Amino acid sequence: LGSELVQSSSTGEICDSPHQILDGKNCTLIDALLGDPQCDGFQNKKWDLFVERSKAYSNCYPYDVPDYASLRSLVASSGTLEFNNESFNWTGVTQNGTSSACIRRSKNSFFSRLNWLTHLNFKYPALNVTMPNNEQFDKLYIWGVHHPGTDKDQIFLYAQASGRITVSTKRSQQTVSPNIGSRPRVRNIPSRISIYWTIVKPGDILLINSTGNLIAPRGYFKIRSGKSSIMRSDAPIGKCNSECITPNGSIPNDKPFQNVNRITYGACPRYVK
Ligand SMILES: *[C@@H]1O[C@H](CO)[C@@H](O)[C@H](O)[C@H]1NC(C)=O
Ligand SMILES: *[C@@H]1O[C@H](CO)[C@@H](O)[C@H](O)[C@H]1NC(C)=O
Repeated sequence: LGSELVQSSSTGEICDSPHQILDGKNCTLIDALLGDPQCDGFQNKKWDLFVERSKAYSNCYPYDVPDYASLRSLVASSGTLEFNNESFNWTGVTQNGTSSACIRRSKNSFFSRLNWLTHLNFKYPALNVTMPNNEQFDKLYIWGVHHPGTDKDQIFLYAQASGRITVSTKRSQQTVSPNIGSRPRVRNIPSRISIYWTIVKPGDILLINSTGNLIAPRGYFKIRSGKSSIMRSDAPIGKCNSECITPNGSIPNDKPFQNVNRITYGACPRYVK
C-alpha cells in the first residue's frame, strides 16, 4: 500500500539468468513428457522454470488426462524429463502399435514413451507383469487406456469385448475400463486415450494387470527436485540477469511487495493486490 512499498513495472522480457529456463516453444510440458513427435527435442531435459507458450499444440493421438493439473504440477516441480527404459515382459501381446494420427519422420508412429499393445493370434491374455523398484529414488510411471470409437475397432485391436486395467503398488490401486464410443474426429480419429500416472517408492513393486486396452509404459521418469516450476507466458527469453521471474517478464527483487503478477518464480517480493 503506497508506491514505495510495491514494485509495479516490467520490461515484458524474461531473463535467462540466474535460473535455468526451458522454453516449451510449441510443446506443452505434458506433450514433451509423453513424447509427441514434435517434442523429441525435449527428451531428458532439466529446468528450474519451464515456460509454456499459448500457441502450443498437440500432434499425436488425441488424449485427455483426468488428473491434468496435478500431473502437470508434479512434473513441473520435479524439474526433469529424465527417462529410463525398462524391459517389461509383454509375452503374448503384439507391441509397438502406431497410428496415422501420429506421424514421425513421415511414418505412422506413436508417443515415444508409451507402448500400444494389441492382440497376438486373436488372443489378449490376462497380463500380470511386475517391475520392482530396487533403486534409491522414486520412479514415476505414465500409462493410459485406449477408448476405441466402435465395438468393431475394440474387437479388431484387443480380441476382447472390454478390457480392464489395474495398476497397483503396496500403496495405491487404480482400475479403469475403456468407454467405447465415437467422439469428434481429431486428425480423423473418433477414439481417444486417457492418461494416468503412478509413483513407485523404493522397495515397492509396480503391478500391472490388463485384459485389454492398456497403453503401456516403456520405463520411468525420475523425480528430481521439489522446487522447479512452470508458468504460462508469451514473453521472449533474453540475455540478461534478473532474480524474480513473472509471466510479464523478470523484475528485480527490491521492494517488500509487487503487484505485477501473483505467479512468480525465484526470490521475489510478496504479491499484494
Ligand atoms: C514372461 O511372462 C510369462 C508369463 O505369462 C512367462 O511364461 C515367461 O517366462 C516370462 N518371461 C521371462 C523372461 O520371465
Ligand atoms: C518395440 O519397440 C522397441 C523400442 O522402439 C524395440 O526395442 C522393440 O524391439 C520392439 N518390439 C517389438 C516386438 O516389435
